Amino acid sequence: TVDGLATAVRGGDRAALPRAITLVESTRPDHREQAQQLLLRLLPDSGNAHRVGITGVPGVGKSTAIEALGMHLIERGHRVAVLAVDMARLAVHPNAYIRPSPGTLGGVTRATRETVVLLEAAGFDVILIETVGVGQSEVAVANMVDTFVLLTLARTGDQLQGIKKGVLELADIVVVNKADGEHHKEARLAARELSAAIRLIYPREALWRPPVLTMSAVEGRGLAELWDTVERHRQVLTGAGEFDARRRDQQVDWTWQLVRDAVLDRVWSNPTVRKVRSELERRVRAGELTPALAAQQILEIANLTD
Amino acid sequence: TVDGLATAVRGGDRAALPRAITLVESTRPDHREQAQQLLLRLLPDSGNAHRVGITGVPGVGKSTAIEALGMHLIERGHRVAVLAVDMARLAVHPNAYIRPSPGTLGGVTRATRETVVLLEAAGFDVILIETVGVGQSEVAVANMVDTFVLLTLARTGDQLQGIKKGVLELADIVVVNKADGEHHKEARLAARELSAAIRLIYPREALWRPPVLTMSAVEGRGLAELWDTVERHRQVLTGAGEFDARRRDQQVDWTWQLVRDAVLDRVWSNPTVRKVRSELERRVRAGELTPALAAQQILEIANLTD
Ligand SMILES: Nc1nc2c(ncn2[C@@H]2O[C@H](COP(=O)(O)OP(=O)(O)O)[C@@H](O)[C@H]2O)c(=O)[nH]1
Ligand SMILES: Nc1nc2c(ncn2[C@@H]2O[C@H](COP(=O)(O)OP(=O)(O)O)[C@@H](O)[C@H]2O)c(=O)[nH]1
Repeated sequence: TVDGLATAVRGGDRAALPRAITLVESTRPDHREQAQQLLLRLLPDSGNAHRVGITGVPGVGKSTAIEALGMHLIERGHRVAVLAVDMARLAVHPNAYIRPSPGTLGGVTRATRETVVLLEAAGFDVILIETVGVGQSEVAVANMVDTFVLLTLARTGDQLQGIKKGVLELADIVVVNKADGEHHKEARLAARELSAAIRLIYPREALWRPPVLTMSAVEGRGLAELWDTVERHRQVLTGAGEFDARRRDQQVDWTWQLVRDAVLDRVWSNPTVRKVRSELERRVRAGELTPALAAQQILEIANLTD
Repeated sequence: TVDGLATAVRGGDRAALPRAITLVESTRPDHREQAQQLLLRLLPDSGNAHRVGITGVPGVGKSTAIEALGMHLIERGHRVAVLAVDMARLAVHPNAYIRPSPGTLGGVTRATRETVVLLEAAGFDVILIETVGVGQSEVAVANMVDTFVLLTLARTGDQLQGIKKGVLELADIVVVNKADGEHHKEARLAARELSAAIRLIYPREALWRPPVLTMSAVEGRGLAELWDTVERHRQVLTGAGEFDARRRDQQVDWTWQLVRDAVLDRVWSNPTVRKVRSELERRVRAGELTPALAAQQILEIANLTD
């Protein structure tokens, strides 16, 4: 039973956890309902953790950094979980848990958010959530974590190559990675350039202006200082009452997103609407039909076949 | 009749236009339906214009710049309309039309977008759309124009004071205003700093990297060069086939936004949902209820009272 599973999860049973996550990842209407009851039971045991999101372009070094950070943390007495929303030395360790990405963005987002509750209830005190680069995936992850970390390249004038614009402003901390080999001095200059842009984007910020750090994830340099900064972010926000405020706001926002997706899905997933979408859009693109009149036809058609 | 009004608008009757806009601004269900028929008739006569959005903080100088730009353009044979989404020398002129902002953002957005169609049909070839600073108002205006212009302050390290973060990335052109009095050299340095950040945000952009210009709207300096740059934006995008692409994409996006707002409004505007919102949100904030379970209760309650 749900009541049994909850007891085994919070008591720390290593076999219960993956079964609980499996229940949460299921989109069968029977499973969703018990999942919701299980999460209700475990919600009071959650929240005692720091949730950190980590993003950056393919090949910037996210997996290398996460592995090195995960070991740094395990050696300091933390229990560390890694999730991906789309590391062999780490996976070995009993105080780590690593899980691959679970359909749509809404769906992977929901499954990830619910899995966080389970991990925290199971005693994990650090949750690292990696993007797979792009969807609206960066925003989704930023909205479920306490501290969002952007990794960039350590090259003057080229740090943000390949990043979706607007992602810089999501970051609580920015890191220039691969500050090694022929790019030690270059990395400092590249960090100073990003710092200059961050001062322009946050010119009179008084609580937290995102720091720009350098790192060599492959040589294991800069991970400790990155975590020191993640802790300082939490301390600063907590002293201002904003750490809890951010979480409460994210939960209310997610509630309304669930309401939105439920009501919009009826229209979007409607086979007949899917059939006529192309032609209705073509008519709009060609100025043969107004957006308002095309919207009305979409709604009428959904309603006739719902 | 709608058929009569359309003939008078496209034939250039100055009395028909404000009546047509009045019909469009009405949210009475009878008016909305004729408005839609009128827009359908005039849609083929629209599109022959450059739509420019203009944003920046209160007091940066938007109204001063728009007045000076509007006169620059009128003197060059254009017919210029000014709309606001929330100038005495300009209002005097027969080849200008100025209209104050029309409920919600969705509502003002819809009325503004429809009014654009009417103005273009009436022979206006430049449409300037001013924000009133913030809502999600900047995004709304950027999504209905061809060229989005951000005005900022001409002070080194303080150009973006008061701007919602993420707004910089909406801009097709950035202008440092008030490059006058004691800030002539400072303005050049402030422009160079923004240019440096723009290079970092757009490091390998090949089609259009947003230029940063200086201006003194109050002394009438820099308006001509601002318009020269707006024309160059259109020429560059047109040569790449992106000018028409942007418009078609905005229209399809607006269509789906209308569908979204129709379906979400049923829930949001429901009196009973409004009544229980506070307590449901409090329960979510306190960890007494899951987002998914709160969403379900919101949907059930809407459905019971719909
Ligand atoms: N020079 C250098 N290479 C790195 C660093 N971190 C990762 N790499 C290399 O970059 C490649 C991609 O790294 P990976 O961690 O898989 O990047 P990911 O795609 O972001 O997860 C691999 O060859 C890594 O060895 C670093 O700090 N310096
Ligand atoms: N020094 C200087 N003042 C300006 C300039 N443009 C506008 N102003 C002044 O700034 C104040 C606000 O200008 P206004 O155009 O109303 O700004 P708005 O709120 O953005 O529409 C007024 O006192 C203007 O005279 C400029 O280029 N230089």
